[PDB]
Amino acid sequence: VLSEGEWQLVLHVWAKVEADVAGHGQDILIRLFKSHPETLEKYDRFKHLKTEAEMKASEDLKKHGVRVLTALGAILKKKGHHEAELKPLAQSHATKHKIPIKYLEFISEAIIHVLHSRHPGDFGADAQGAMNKALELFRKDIAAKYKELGY
Ligand code: HEM
Repeated sequence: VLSEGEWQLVLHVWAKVEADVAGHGQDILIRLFKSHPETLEKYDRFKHLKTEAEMKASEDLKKHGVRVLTALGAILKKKGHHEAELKPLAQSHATKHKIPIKYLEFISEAIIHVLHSRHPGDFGADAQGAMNKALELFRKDIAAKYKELGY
């Protein structure tokens, strides 16, 4: 569980992401694709992009990153009480996009990577631990929803 204090560490650094949602989204997606090229291959809409220059030039990829971080921001602001936000996400990702649960672990690592790179002053050991726990709770609730939907 996170304490209220730990939720504040999470929402404090998230307010730094919210200063530049689009730029953070691009850095996280590019990090994910570089770390785990199987993830890009699974994105029919984006799999054409072959290089980092092409990825940073894609307005579609940029708008997608904004959707992702907007949805995740709304989830984190619920401080674990995200059942309602998770339902449509689990539904689309299990049954429509067919995203393997492991990919949610990979994007969590990519989020930690970018937060650390851009906000080290707001991402000390306690803030890193709090964000890891918040994303782990998210991933595990999605995993349980995946299984409930038969995926
Ligand atoms: C924090 C984790 C995630 C959040 C909050 C998130 C959120 C979203 C949202 C809000 C959309 C548009 C609405 C919808 O279809 O549900 C979406 C679409 C999609 N997402 Fe995720 N998502 C994440 C994890 C992933 C991962 C790990 C991948 C890697 C393949 C992924 C790829 C998919 C794809 C392929 C679409 C459709 C994009 C398109 O072609 O328009 N997402 N996501």
